[PDB]
Amino acid sequence: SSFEWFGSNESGAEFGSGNIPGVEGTDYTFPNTTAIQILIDAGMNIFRVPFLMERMIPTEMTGSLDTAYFEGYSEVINYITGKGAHAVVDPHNFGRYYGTPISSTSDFQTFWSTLASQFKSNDLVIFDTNNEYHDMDESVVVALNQAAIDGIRDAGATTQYIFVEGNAYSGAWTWTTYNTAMVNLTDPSDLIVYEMHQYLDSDGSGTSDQCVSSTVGQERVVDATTWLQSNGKLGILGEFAGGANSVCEEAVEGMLDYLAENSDVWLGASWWSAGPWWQDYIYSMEPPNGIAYESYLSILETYF
Ligand SMILES: *[C@@H]1O[C@H](CO)[C@@H](O[C@@H]2O[C@H](CO)[C@@H](O)[C@H](O)[C@H]2NC(C)=O)[C@H](O)[C@H]1NC(C)=O
Ligand SMILES: OC[C@H]1O[C@@H](O[C@H]2[C@H](O)[C@@H](O)[C@H](O)O[C@@H]2CO)[C@H](O)[C@@H](O)[C@@H]1O
Ligand SMILES: OC[C@H]1O[C@@H](O[C@H]2[C@H](O)[C@@H](O)[C@H](O)O[C@@H]2CO)[C@H](O)[C@@H](O)[C@@H]1O
Repeated sequence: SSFEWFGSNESGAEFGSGNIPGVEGTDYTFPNTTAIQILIDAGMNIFRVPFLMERMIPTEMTGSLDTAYFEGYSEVINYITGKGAHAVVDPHNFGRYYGTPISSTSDFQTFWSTLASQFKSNDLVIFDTNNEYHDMDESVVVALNQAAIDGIRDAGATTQYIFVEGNAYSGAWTWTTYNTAMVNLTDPSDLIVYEMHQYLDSDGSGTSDQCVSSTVGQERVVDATTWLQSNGKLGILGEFAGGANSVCEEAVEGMLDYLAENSDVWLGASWWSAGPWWQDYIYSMEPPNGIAYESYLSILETYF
């Protein structure tokens, strides 16, 4: 009841990015609908599913779908929506295609029309333009988000929310520093949500189980919250995590507390990450015994 959406990322289909196309069961896998079902049972209602653009539409952004990869991916998506939860389709590509930064709004628009055409009637799907643009020109990033919106709506997918992401890994703490221009995005359906990510280790990389302090999360979302409220925009924390210790748990709690106090603009949050190949990853939300499952799931359920 704190937020409209609260759930988790479901990783695996984006693994082994060095091997394109790669081999299912070896370089990558698709998420496990049984574990997902466990998390739905815990009360989560949104699941973000990363995938690789190059595996979904090989060779050129304007090309055809890879039927095998698309069918494995859409099985998970349609499992999530068939249970009533929102499913975020996430090209997990950092603004790049075969390593080169994306610089064609028309090719990107075509990619998004091809992809969104396959989910056009599913009002539980959420489209994510791209995961964590970075080290690119801001005008190109804004232009690519606009082109993604254009392709999604032109394909007849007009009822779905679209999660836009900014430059600088779409970090919340740096949002007003690099991504103010993102205010100028439009959508014929008026369903734009600004997705930001926030980790609590010193550099915000989310690669350590140690946080800066028990208060760093809230501190790192203040300015983004003010920006959302000032410009009449909506936001979602598409990625966040903390280590299995008291300081990190208090910092996550304080951050989520601040967001819930500002739920007029903050539509929810999604933990990074669940999925079947994480093993003892420091942030694993995957049942039955991921580190974050055991240390954090009960904490997150308090916001459900
Ligand atoms: C997908 O997730 C399910 C649920 O966690 C896995 O099933 C468990 O598998 C273990 C194997 O030792 C069984 O002992 C448990 O009883 C199962 N739990 C439940 C609740 O079903 C399943 O193995 C996973 N599949 C893949 C491909 O990883
Ligand atoms: O952990 C092994 C696994 O890592 C995958 O990359 C991870 C990365 O380790 C993590 O720091 C980041 O948050 O997520 C990415 C995947 O989204 C890698 O793709 C796999 O090949 C590897 O097995
Ligand atoms: O936000 C997760 C993201 O972190 C990336 O590291 C960034 C960091 O986010 C940013 O605050 C800092 O200024 O730059 C570093 C890069 O050196 C990381 O590269 C990603 O894998 C990760 O998804």
